[PDB]
Amino acid sequence: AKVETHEFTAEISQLMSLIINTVYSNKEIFLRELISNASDALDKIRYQALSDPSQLESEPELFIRIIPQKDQKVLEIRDSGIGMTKADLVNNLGTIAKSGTKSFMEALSAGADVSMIGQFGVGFYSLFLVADHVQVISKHNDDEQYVWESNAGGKFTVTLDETNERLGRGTMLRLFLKEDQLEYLEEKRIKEVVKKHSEFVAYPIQLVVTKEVEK
Ligand SMILES: Nc1nc2sc(CNC3CCN(C[C@](O)(Cn4cncn4)c4ccc(F)cc4F)CC3)cc2n(-c2ccc3c(c2)N(c2ccccc2)CCO3)c1=O
Ligand SMILES: [Mg+2]
Repeated sequence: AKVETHEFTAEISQLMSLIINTVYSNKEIFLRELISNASDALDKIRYQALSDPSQLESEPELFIRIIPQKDQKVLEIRDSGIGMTKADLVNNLGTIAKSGTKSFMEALSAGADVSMIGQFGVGFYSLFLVADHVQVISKHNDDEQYVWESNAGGKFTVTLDETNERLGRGTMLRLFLKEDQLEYLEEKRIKEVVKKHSEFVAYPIQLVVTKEVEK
């Protein structure tokens, strides 16, 4: 029930500051990056399930689900992948993310397109193109459901999840959209971006749409 605060490594907080402030034109590549991460997490549970089919019982369906929350100015990207333990959420640091972050920043200084972020293994942080803060809700088969939270600053929190829907297994990113990036709540826009950048995905990409029942 305690909110644990942790500090990012310097290189991660440097990267998040660059991304949250960039005026880069093609911000829609965030969604490709998060879909790719979701797909990778799904691949990992599928791989475990091949030897042990009981690892799927926590959530039998393998999906990616996009949930616009228009009233909250939130976009949720959910997967039923392997998920992250509390120790996985606290271990964003001492990771390959450290190696990805410094060389990507150097590449950006040399003129690399921001869309190359995924090639450096740090495409998660592309969410700061469109969002000023994020909650990462995750449930691994070996642990309880936890919430990781960040505002692109130096600090993050990890809290035992007593407030969100149960994932069963997997991860949900809750993006708190910037006031100029509310186009990513619209069905038409999300469909366009998925179709353009995420044609080759092995799992269903489900879009959750809320419409008024009319006369
Ligand atoms: N939707 C998603 N769902 C999943 S689920 C998953 C599991 N990740 C674990 C990582 C540790 N692995 C252990 C391994 O390292 C694998 N290994 C083996 N040999 C080389 N490596 C290892 C090491 C030693 C060993 F003895 C055994 C091992 F298995 C297991 C999978 C990660 C993940 N993200 C994700 C994608 C990209 C990211 C982040 C999260 N970030 C991030 C963001 C916020 C909080 C924490 C983190 C920040 C950077 O980018 C998703 O977005
Ligand atoms: Mg296990």
